Amino acid sequence: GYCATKGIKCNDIHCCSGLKCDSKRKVCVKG
Repeated sequence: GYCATKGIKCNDIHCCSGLKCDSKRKVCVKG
């Protein structure tokens, strides 16, 4: 469907298979 891509907050939403959820910046980053 549509996950949280780079630059998108991951405080709750998860990123698509291939991205990491930066718990430090509360956002998705490159894997």
